[PDB]
Amino acid sequence: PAVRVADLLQHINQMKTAEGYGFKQEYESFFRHRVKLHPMLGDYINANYIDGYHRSNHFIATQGPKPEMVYDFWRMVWQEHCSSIVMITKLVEVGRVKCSRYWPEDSDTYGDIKIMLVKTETLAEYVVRTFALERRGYSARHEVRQFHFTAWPEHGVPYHATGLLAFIRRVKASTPPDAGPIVIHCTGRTGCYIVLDVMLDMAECEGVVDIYNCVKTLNMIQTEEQYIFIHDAILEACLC
Repeated sequence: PAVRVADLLQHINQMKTAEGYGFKQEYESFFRHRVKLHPMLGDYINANYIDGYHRSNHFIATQGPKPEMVYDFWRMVWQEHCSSIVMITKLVEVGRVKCSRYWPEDSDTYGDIKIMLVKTETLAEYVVRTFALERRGYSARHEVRQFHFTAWPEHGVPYHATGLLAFIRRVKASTPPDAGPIVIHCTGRTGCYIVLDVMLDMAECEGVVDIYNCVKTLNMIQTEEQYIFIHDAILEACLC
């Protein structure tokens, strides 16, 4: 069953009784949608649609493009008319490469797509990069914004949800309703973002959240600590 927002704190504390048994049990209980691209003259990148609260195919989730998949990534962004990309990692976390840079520092061409970085907006916890894409044979630029969350701890969840919730609301505010899917890419962080984005809409519209069934439909949540964090984040968002 779904949980009333006004009962969410009761629910969490019940789920914490008996040394957190409720979360542990519910988490452990967990254990066609491919984005089509036309092949070109010459595998292609594996990406899947995920439904949102208000619309089908609200997200495309992909394992962040390896260097050989960078062109297919930008082709997909182009084909799908995606204007918001979400990334929830540093490129390097504690000296280990986690994502390879798939975007130009100024300008570059990937296959038949020319990409220009036209703005960088840097904040304490995230960066917004604006790109213009030009494609051979096409007369107009396609604009894409990358929302890059940099504040996620390398060792686990954020201690406070405040910053990630601010980031999620920025992406929500910046993505116009006629947009294509939000491409979320490059651990379980992607699943947390997806579940929060959907549940924040559900709480606003219905006054209820159904995290369990949202995660079960679901990129999967990698830790019990992440499963708990999703509840703590919705709790913080549901104040006032």
